[PDB]
Amino acid sequence: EGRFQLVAPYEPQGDQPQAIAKLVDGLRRGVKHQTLLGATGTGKTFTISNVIAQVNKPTLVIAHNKTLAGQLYSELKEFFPHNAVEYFVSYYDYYQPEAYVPQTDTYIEKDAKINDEIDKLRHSATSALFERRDVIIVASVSCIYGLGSPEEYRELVVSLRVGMEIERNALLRRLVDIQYDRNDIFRGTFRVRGDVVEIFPASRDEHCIRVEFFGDEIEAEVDALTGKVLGEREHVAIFPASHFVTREEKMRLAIQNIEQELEERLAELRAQGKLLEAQRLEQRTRYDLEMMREMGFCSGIENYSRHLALRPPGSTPYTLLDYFPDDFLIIVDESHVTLPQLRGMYNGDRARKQVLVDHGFRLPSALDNRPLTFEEFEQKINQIIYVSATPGPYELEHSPGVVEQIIRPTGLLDPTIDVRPTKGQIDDLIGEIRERVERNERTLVTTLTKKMAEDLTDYLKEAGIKVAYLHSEIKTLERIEIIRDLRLGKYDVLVGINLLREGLDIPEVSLVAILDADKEGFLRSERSLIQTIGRAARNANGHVIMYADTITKSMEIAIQETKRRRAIQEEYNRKHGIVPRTVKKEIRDV
Ligand SMILES: [Zn+2]
Ligand SMILES: [Zn+2]
Repeated sequence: EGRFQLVAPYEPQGDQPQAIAKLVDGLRRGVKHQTLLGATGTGKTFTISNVIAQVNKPTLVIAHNKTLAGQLYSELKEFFPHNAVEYFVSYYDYYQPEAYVPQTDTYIEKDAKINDEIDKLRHSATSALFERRDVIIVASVSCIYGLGSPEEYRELVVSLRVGMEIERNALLRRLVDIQYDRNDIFRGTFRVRGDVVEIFPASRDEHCIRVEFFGDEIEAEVDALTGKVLGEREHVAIFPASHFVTREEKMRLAIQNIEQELEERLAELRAQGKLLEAQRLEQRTRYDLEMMREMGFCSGIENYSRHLALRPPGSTPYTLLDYFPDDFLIIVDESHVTLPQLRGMYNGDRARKQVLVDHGFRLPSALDNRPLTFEEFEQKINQIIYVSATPGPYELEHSPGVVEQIIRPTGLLDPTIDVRPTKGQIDDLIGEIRERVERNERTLVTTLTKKMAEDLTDYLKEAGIKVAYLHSEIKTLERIEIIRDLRLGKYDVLVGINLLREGLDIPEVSLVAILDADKEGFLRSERSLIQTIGRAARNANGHVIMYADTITKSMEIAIQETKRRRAIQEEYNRKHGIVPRTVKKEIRDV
């Protein structure tokens, strides 16, 4: 199995073709790193898919938060309905990352809830990498996290076929060995028939937990359901219901080794400190040890992963990247944000666990169960393509120039930008807002301080304007509920501190004021300004007013870059006879 087949109603237009073709040629010529400098509004995902389709490579796509990853998932499901599209997120984006606050002497327990749906896809994702080569997995930063090993997974595989002879209680045990998927209560699970022709309905095998259930009748298996049969199979392969499954024999040795260190660190801890002496871990360690030799698992098994794997201390973890074939493709979405996040994962994780080993709530060995360092992420890269409108320094330095893709299909342009003085900035901006109102268009205003905004908001009302808010964290449900309100005429202007807040792309917005354009801050950086300038590119009369006293380096670059893109798009609309017009959108609701 190995054929990618991209299904789109439309076709590569604007400047995708050169971008696709160029990226594709860089893959084949063997370039390690490439960058897709693409403006929002162009068909960024479609372009990436086309690349994928053309090279026929199993690929991982890295989003930097639960939502974007989800968005690429559905989108990429659509582009590839007849292929292996997977979702690999985790519980890293929620639940207490078990740590300890010394000063406040207040312990936090790993308190999480396995959202079963995820687990399904994790497992279907981890399985598919062994069935077909036509696989695409969307994932968060989690993909660089400590997972089980890959071979001791492909190795713990229960291969079922017709003609082969296996007890009705042999396969039953080869099954419990792998932390049993559908071998328990709710019912006899897979118990029925028996003999040299049994029932065995291997149902909840998480890598298909959306009612699939494989039923095999002594080498004579066929897919089924919660109702009845469907699609007859000759060969089926079951995957370990867990990512961290260890063979009894290795577990017996790991248990010893844990002990040789739960002990020998007590000797080193005894001599040095007097933190409960050293001891105090005994309650959960020995508790966990007993829970391991009396049952394959235990509380937070993850913490023993290096031991269970039987590898040397300091060893580099096993991760989703290691489940992939030797020559996969990685695509980093919003790479100017995703990469920095990725690289800061280890420090943060080590910090929060160094402490846990200090109040002896975990042993040193627990430090070996962590995310990858950036250097280790690099060493595991075969070939990557970074996607971003404003690529970071790592992407630009490691890739040979950039592959551009700035032409949107409606020919909408990057806005014009005016930079004006701060003296009179408020009455000046009001004039410009009133006009937008008359023309039936909305403004978006950004300030640096959360109190200069409050100030401005109230000022605008005093001018008789339908102003938006001031509060940064106004939930997520009342947020989507104010945007909608703004793109309907409820309000005309909208004041926020951070306009990079996902969900502000609004075709009715024609003006964007930036109030302390030349002030230091993350949100006034070169990349941040360009990203903000882009909130006025969704409209044919898009304009940007920057209020400032000076032209910073950040402002220069941003202004020069927008200009360069606008000229280019304008010439393209000229050579092709396109007249810029605003993409309409449906005003839905909640
Ligand atoms: Zn053309
Ligand atoms: Zn380098």
